[PDB]
Amino acid sequence: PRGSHMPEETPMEEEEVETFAFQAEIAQLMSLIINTFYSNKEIFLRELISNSSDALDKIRYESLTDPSKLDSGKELHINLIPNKQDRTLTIVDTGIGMTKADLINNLGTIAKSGTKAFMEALQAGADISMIGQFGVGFYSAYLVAEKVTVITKHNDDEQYAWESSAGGSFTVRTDTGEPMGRGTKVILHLKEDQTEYLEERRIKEIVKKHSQFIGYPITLFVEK
Ligand SMILES: Nc1ncnc2c1ncn2[C@@H]1O[C@H](COP(=O)(O)CP(=O)(O)OP(=O)(O)O)[C@@H](O)[C@H]1O
Ligand SMILES: [Mg+2]
Repeated sequence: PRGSHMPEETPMEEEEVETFAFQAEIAQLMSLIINTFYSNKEIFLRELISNSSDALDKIRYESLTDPSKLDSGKELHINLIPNKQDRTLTIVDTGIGMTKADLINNLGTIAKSGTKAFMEALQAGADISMIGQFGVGFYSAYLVAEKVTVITKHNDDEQYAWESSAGGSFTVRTDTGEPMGRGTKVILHLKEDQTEYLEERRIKEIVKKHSQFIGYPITLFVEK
């Protein structure tokens, strides 16, 4: 016989993980990117927004051939979410997303034919901006980020998280966070001295400077 139970008186989820070694020259690039000073680091955002733009082109075309592909969401766009509390900058798109095998192949495991050429150009003093011509622009994220997590959902697979703090390895895991529906979320965990990339004025400045010709709307979400 009880009139009142207190809160302290009232199941284990199981996530599968896989750990991968970066391709040798990818790992060398990452070290070079992380451990060398570059001015002009702001170009990281151009590279990530170009990737979103490419993934949005892909879904726009796939869906011409099959309206069914936009069942996972019709709106084609990019959102930028700085968070000063946890020091993350999140780039979200509703492009094609990546399958599990896409993450494993495209972000780290397969050799890229421009990496050796990029590393020589950089050691000769090329601006890191040149990274966009060498097919390795994703890694520019590590100019400003100590860790990068990629959350992604493709129509043909489940939701996956890829994550890396560099140092030769990344992980891919099944993700049961907030469901995405379709697209990719790049979550940059900013290095302590790179917090300017959480300011609304700086974000507007660099989109205006470098991402003026993007054929999808970009919205900035600013916490009050
Ligand atoms: N937002 C995103 N959505 C979907 N896939 C993405 C993505 N960001 C990155 N990727 C995947 O990661 C791959 C590698 O990206 P990058 O390092 O920028 C070279 P790229 O953009 O493919 O080269 P390119 O500029 O020569 O065309 C892309 O090709 C894509 O498969
Ligand atoms: Mg790219």
